[PDB]
Amino acid sequence: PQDPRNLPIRQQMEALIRRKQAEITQGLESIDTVKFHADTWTRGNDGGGGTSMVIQDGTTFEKGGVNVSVVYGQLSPAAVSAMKADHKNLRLPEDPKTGLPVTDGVKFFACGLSMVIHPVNPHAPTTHLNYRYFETWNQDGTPQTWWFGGGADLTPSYLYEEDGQLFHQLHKDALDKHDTALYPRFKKWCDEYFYITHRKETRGIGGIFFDDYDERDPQEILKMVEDCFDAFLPSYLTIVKRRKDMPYTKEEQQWQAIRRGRYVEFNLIYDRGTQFGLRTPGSRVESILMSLPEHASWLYNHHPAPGSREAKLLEVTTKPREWVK
Amino acid sequence: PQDPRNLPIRQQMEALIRRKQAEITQGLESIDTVKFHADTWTRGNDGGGGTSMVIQDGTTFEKGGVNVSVVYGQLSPAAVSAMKADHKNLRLPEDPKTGLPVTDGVKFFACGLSMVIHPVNPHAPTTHLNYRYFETWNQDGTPQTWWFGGGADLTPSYLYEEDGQLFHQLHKDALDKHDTALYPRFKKWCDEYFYITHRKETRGIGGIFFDDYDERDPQEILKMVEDCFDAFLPSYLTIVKRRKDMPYTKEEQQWQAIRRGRYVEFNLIYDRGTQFGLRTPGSRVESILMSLPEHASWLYNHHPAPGSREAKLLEVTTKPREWVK
Repeated sequence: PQDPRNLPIRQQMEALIRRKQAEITQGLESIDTVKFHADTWTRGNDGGGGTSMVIQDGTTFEKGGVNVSVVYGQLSPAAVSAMKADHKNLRLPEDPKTGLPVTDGVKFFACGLSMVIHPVNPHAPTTHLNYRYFETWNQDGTPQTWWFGGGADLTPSYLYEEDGQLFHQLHKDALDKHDTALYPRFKKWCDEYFYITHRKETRGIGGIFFDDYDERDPQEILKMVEDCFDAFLPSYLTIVKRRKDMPYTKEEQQWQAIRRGRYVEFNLIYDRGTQFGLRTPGSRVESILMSLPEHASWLYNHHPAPGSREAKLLEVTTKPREWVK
Repeated sequence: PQDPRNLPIRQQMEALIRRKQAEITQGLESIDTVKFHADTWTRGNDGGGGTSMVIQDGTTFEKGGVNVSVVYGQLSPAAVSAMKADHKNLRLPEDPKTGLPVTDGVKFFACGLSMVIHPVNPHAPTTHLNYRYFETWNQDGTPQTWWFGGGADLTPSYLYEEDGQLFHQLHKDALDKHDTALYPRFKKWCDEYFYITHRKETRGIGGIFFDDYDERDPQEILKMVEDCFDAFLPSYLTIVKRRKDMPYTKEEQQWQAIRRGRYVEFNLIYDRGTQFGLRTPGSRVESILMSLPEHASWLYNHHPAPGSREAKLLEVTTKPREWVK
């Protein structure tokens, strides 16, 4: 096989996320002493499958996954209906006297990579990344509606200003190759999505985040997604390499653990992907909860000292600041 | 002071839970070496406020709280309709035509004690207790709609049949003094309420649970609540005394942590009183989340070995059993 671009967007996206899963896990393994372990599943011809890749109890990474998922399926105008509050262009209304509720169940294809990495060392940050694509099918399997979602974000317990700069800079650089407008909008969006309402703070220092993105020609968005993937390793590996061998106190371990409880609170209360996954009888519960860290802690009425490093993180989570340029 | 039985139910309930908060904390202190600390806040001329007694880093209890909350306020249909699901006599019907809906507001009072205790030792179980009262008001301040809710339940990581039997038995004995139908009914309800749907198991081995209970004269229900309260120290102190000094391993502590992860999943995804609290304005988040343990863990695809003591717990959380004479 030769001549890519010829190929259907759905198949182009699948191949990209499968290559990046391999490239990213290889990158991460290169700075640890343990391997990611693959497990594969199916719902054959019926509706797809995936490949989960998990690292545990490393010298560098305590727990992480890099999962790829592919879904061929049916979508009721009942459930279709609900996912319009978030997605413009989607169709089948059940109308005030028109619409087109062809009942039935419109076909859909979805695929994505979702990754969460949690280091051992308090000074080395948690990160998360997702790039995905979705489409409906016109009786003849071609894309009716479609969009991309994704982004990457960084979750320090100890704020290192260089690390936040590098991470946000390289994702800005990636999006600036396609449109200078996106970084500011997607950075903002990411400040907003990861807000833990009841804690009045974000879980970390954000990054970029977007969804329902269909504004340009899908072939162009694919290159955007690729360049965004390639912002990850050069920032994240660099960051981990310089934090992973810093010394840590039991108090710094405690603070990380507190910040890991915040992460859990976000993922179990606010995360849309998660809620949906856990609902849905027969879902892959272990896979959807691989985002949770190996350890977390909750302390009653805990408040860091003014001017402490722990309070310095809080300044930026309660009040989101700019990271570069 | 006058005959307390002559006071409004709201006042008698407030008094009972404030007494029980003191009696229960003193009881738990009697088998630790560390003290609970008290914090008390007020809602001024809105009424009332609350009192949390919390323990951290005891020799017997790693984390625990015994909390009392008294609220006076106005229900806007933001709940009078959104509470109706769980409350069958509630009352401000915005009618298809006739029945008198408000606009306007209904005044209410609510008060309750809520406690969660998490022992250091893997062999000593976590426990939870709550007794509460709610009423809307007539224009003259007398109760219109009212109910009690509560119960108590036990959450072992290592199953000891006799602990289950004593905990269930003393609570059955309490309820039997008032009515022998209530324990089967409330025992079953507890089996159902603490089911972690996505994990296909309950968090522990249950106990008793009720809500919306208004089936008798509230004065007799007050006395039922008191006897139920009184089932707690005689079961739980006896249980903890014979578990707290049991030897334990790292691996037993890991299982405890895994079970505590299940506890968190329940409290943050399924628990109604937690959801309510994180969503209500001027809610004391730290009070609401004090139920979460100091430490929890999540392991990917963890399954105890066939025949292990860990698997024996799972027998009983995946399929409830009976515990009583």
